[PDB]
Amino acid sequence: VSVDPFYEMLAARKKRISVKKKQEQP
Repeated sequence: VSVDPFYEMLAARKKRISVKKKQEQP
């Protein structure tokens, strides 16, 4: 059940992309 909400994360690389880290200033 905990892997379900993590599927879109591990599977879709959009996760690390939508990260607030990238939203910050370089």
